Amino acid sequence: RAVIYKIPYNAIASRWIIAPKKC
Repeated sequence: RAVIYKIPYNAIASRWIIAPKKC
């Protein structure tokens, strides 16, 4: 879990970009 910095960044990247997961 994460109390701090719990912002849905992936939610924006999902629509903003259409590519497979990467690390």
